[PDB]
Amino acid sequence: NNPLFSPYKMGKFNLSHRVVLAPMTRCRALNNIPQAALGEYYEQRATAGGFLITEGTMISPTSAGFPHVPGIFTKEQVREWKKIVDVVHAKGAVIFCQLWHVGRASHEVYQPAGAAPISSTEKPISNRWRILMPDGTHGIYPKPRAIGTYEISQVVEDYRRSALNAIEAGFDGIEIHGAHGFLIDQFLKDGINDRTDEYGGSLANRCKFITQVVQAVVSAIGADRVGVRVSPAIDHLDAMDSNPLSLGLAVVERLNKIQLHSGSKLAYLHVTQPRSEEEEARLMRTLRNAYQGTFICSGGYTRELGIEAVAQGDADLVSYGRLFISNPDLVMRIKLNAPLNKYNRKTFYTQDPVVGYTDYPFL
Ligand SMILES: Cc1cc2nc3c(=O)[nH]c(=O)nc-3n(C[C@H](O)[C@H](O)[C@H](O)COP(=O)(O)O)c2cc1C
Ligand SMILES: COCCOC(=O)/C(=N\O)C(C)=O
Repeated sequence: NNPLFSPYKMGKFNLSHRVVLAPMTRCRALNNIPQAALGEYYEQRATAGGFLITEGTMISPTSAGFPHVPGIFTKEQVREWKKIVDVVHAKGAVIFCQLWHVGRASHEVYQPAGAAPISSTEKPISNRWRILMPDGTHGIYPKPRAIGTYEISQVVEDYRRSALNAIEAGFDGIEIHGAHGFLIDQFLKDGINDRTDEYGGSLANRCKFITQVVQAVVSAIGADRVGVRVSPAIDHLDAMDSNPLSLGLAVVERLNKIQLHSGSKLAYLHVTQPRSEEEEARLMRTLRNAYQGTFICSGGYTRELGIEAVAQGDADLVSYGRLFISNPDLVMRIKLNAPLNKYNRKTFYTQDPVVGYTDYPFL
């Protein structure tokens, strides 16, 4: 028996298998409005009782750092998302909307009035990283504006309102993007967070922002409709921590406490790992062992590694990114151990509604 096809109860959601669509920015949501193409794309990948997580979705006009990423902060965005959610639900899938603020990982071209991006810090991402521009070239990350605690509470309210909007659009839940060097990770990581106020310094202070974001969306829509994604050991966009395991465990501690205080469990904790392998595996297993709830692992998984993760108790669910780009029927291919299609990096972030998006073939 393939352990990826044993059913799993993710809170109130009965999943038929453990293969999850990882959240992936694809830049087809032209001018930040969800498009019919997104409906075709997610419908292609939906399975009865399968769990899907959307591309990162803007919570406010200042939250974007990629072209043509969808928002969920306007009524028009909610209206267009509803159409996509309806077609996904008609295939029997569960779908969560990932709420995403990029913080300092942006550019004047993505900001209203060309304003500076916001962050925990005034320090820019270093020169070894470059941002994809709307014309397909790569540009320099600018200096961000470090926000005060009043503005922090406004961003928290943006997460809260976007979570309510996601439920209005029919989403089963939301995922907080707290990974990969974006805004929340810019508070978590001591390689970024140089604050001297109550949001910087100690582990507890660096965890304050993610705790307040999660608390706000839990209060708005319920813990069982909230998943949280973090990546303590991934240093994307200069997001290094001096002790990734300690940071990860501090986050897990706060999530366990939110659950006790709310009297209910989160939908899940979702952790991406970098790709020795043994040290990374032990870090992941330690986070899983410490967290009181459902654990989704992600990052470089294959059919074999996903089977092993569930069989060994290292994870409850396994999310796949790049192979799901090029294999719309990845779930069926994993079930049959069928050959997988190659994915084309060149069309990860282009705008065509078909080419490199919905034209990868089925079996
Ligand atoms: C094109 C692309 C877009 C991605 N966009 C997001 C995103 O919007 N939010 C997020 O949390 N992770 C994003 N990721 C990371 C994936 O969710 C996932 O963790 C990674 O692809 C898993 O590794 P795998 O591709 O080997 O399966 C993206 C990855 C790719 C390749
Ligand atoms: C492909 O990069 C691996 C980690 O994923 C990211 O950093 C990400 N979003 O989290 C985007 C939009 O790419």
